[PDB]
Amino acid sequence: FMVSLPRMVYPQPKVLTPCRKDVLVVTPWLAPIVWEGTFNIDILNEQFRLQNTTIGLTVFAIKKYVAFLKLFLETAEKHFMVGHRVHYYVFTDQPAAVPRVTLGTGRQLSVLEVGAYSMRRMEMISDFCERRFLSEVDYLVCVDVDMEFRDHVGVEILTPLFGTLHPSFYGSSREAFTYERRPQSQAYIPKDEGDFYYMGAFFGGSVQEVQRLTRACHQAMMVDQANGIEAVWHDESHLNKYLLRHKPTKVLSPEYLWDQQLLGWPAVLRKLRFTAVPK
Amino acid sequence: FMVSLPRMVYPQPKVLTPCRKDVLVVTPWLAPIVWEGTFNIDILNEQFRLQNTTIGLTVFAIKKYVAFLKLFLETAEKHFMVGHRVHYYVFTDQPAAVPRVTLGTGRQLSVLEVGAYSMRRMEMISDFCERRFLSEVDYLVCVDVDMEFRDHVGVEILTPLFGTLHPSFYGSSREAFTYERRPQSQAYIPKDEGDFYYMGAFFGGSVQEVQRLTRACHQAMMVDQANGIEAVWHDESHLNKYLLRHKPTKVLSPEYLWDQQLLGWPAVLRKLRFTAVPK
Ligand SMILES: O=c1ccn([C@@H]2O[C@H](COP(=O)(O)OP(=O)(O)O[C@H]3O[C@H](CO)[C@@H](O)[C@H](O)[C@H]3O)[C@@H](O)[C@H]2O)c(=O)[nH]1
Ligand SMILES: O=c1ccn([C@@H]2O[C@H](COP(=O)(O)OP(=O)(O)O[C@H]3O[C@H](CO)[C@@H](O)[C@H](O)[C@H]3O)[C@@H](O)[C@H]2O)c(=O)[nH]1
Ligand SMILES: [Mn+2]
Ligand SMILES: [Mn+2]
Repeated sequence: FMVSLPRMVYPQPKVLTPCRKDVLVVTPWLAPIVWEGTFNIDILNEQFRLQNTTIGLTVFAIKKYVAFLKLFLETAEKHFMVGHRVHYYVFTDQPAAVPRVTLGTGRQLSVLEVGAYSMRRMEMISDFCERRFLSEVDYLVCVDVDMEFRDHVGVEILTPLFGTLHPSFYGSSREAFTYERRPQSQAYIPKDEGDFYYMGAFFGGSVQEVQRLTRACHQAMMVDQANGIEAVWHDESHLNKYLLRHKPTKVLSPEYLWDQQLLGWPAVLRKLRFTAVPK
Repeated sequence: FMVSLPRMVYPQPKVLTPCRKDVLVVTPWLAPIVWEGTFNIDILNEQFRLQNTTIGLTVFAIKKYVAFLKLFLETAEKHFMVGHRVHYYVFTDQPAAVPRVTLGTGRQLSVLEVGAYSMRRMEMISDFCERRFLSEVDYLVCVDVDMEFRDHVGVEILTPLFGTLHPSFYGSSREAFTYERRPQSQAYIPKDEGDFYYMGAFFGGSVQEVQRLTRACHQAMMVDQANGIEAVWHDESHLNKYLLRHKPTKVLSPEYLWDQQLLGWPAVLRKLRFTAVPK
């Protein structure tokens, strides 16, 4: 049950004025594509706070990648779901190397140890952590660690299932997408199929939908392994196959996954929110 | 659980090409605004058929308005949810005056008799028919009868909660909206609030959300009656108050509720789907 919003004063949306004329802001299956200027964060914050929403964030820091945690977490504290309940789940082979990061109120961090080792992340999120997540959070956000938050990443992303447009391919035609092209792989997508090329570095949704996605990808990856084939971009290839056949209910623009060193700051990006760190 | 979509061949959505540049296609709370050119109906039909979706349509034909049923129903057969399961619920004081309309396969019609008499419709939909609808349909669409379908009205509208932009006010600023302006009414909206002016003639959603809306509006109307006040536009005033405080998850453009005699055929309308009949 959703309680009433309070009175709010904000600019009237005008039907004969688009928010953005330079970009596609809705997919052909009526999922919003999230760009700056398409959302009033005050309305969304109200909606999600009234439901006491808890967001889980998963991040893996195995071997040398523990070095990325300090900046990742400190910048998440500045920019990720501020004002909402957040539970970080840090998966690592070196619990002692997790930096002690000071958290805002209503935010917690759990260190989950994994064995020293694509397959792990999908497997961990689905198989081992299924019951944990269902009991503890409403939404799960699953990201790469070699990243930093530079600007707002908030409840505008939340939805049953989302993927993020890969920053190198948002202007590409589908035949150029680096999907798995061998019919022998479960991740196979022919050249006349595909909506978008989604990056494996940032996906999420409700706990139920994320567990469905990660279970399906893990099962498909096991089939490929049994058949002696490894998809060209590993987990990302399977994620793309899944999101082709199970359309996401929001799509995040490349504001949410950018590499400024590689790609600069094009006119179409009003904000660079979550960005690659040198590695 | 949602099964996989089959392989489909359709045009690739292009991120740097908007579907429509002349209109707002998403609200500030990230609800799609449904216009022609924003949706691929083949994808949506697949999604909804894979769930074996059943759509209920409610229509009231009391006193002289039974005359509108023949055209309403015959044109619904041509244009409304064709290929999907449909259950019409015709509420009338004259069951014998309901025309015998030939239905396509997978479509049924129930005649519900009501006593000879705003309050009735919200009351009937919520109070009397609650259990019926929950058992029989997935979505409810609630419309006026003095109307005809001229073009496709399909599963693109389906969502937990929708309203429809009133055709006379989609270009108006909020201070001009004919909301109830007396603070003594439950339907009161001050001049600095409001997103859109929604028409009472076409709303819907999941059965649960429609029952919530109609219950809330009926309760608010009873409060007003007890206080000796009748909102300026009756049920429509209350519907507007509800949708201000409970944001719809889709908004239908005025393609879905048009009066051509009054308003012609402006450039912004590529299709006139559901239109007023002279009365
Ligand atoms: O030794 C390692 C290697 C990887 N990781 C984790 O795995 C993530 C992915 O590896 P990374 O080296 O960041 O791969 P990238 O080349 O930056 O990213 C590509 O490969 C990833 C893994 O397949 C996908 O998530 C991305 O979408 C795709 O762009 C890292 O961020 C870490 O969270 C570790 O923890 N330790
Ligand atoms: O004697 C009547 C009068 C009304 N109705 C039903 O009620 C509906 C609404 O009445 P109508 O005469 O169509 O009102 P309109 O002036 O066309 O519509 C305005 O009033 C309606 C009722 O308040 C709202 O649904 C609309 O949004 C608003 O534009 C009709 O279509 C019928 O379904 C009857 O069945 N018999
Ligand atoms: Mn990375
Ligand atoms: Mn009418």
